[PDB]
Amino acid sequence: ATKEGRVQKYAKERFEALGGLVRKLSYEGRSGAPDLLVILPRGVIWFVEVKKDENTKPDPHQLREHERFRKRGANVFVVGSFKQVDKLIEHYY
Amino acid sequence: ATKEGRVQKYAKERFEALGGLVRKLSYEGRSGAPDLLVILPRGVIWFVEVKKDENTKPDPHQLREHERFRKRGANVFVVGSFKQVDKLIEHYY
Repeated sequence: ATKEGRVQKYAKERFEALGGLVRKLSYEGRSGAPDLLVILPRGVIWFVEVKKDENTKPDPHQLREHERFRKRGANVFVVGSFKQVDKLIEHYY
Repeated sequence: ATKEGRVQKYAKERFEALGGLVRKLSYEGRSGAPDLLVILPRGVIWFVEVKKDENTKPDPHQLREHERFRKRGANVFVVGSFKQVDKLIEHYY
């Protein structure tokens, strides 16, 4: 697809293999929502932003939105390659 | 505003008074997302659907989506009056 699209599809497949529900998120009347909402068993909720490669940072409005979430304790992760998806699961799940 | 709009605004204000971040949610290319994502301190995540009155049930696609979330342990609540917002906070927070 697109590079970003391929990483997103892999992530979706890995999370669904763990029993997770994956949704593509957007906000009504606001930008900056994380690309994926991931609902994993036992009430684990992850918000995952997907980028095209490991050197691509999220844009400024995205970064401020991730920090608003994390200040309150929410799980927000950024991945930009298949390896990063694999490390996220290994280390955080 | 609309009845549903007034309850939604009250809910937003009550959650923001607890330190919460409130967002109006939508999905890309899918319907049925809960009306509100609420991120409360200490990583508490609530999805809240708001209706115009206490007798209005969510539509069928919404109900199936709430159950997909709750099967995995997520917090999904439906409120349709100011009193229900108040009871939700009293009982669940």
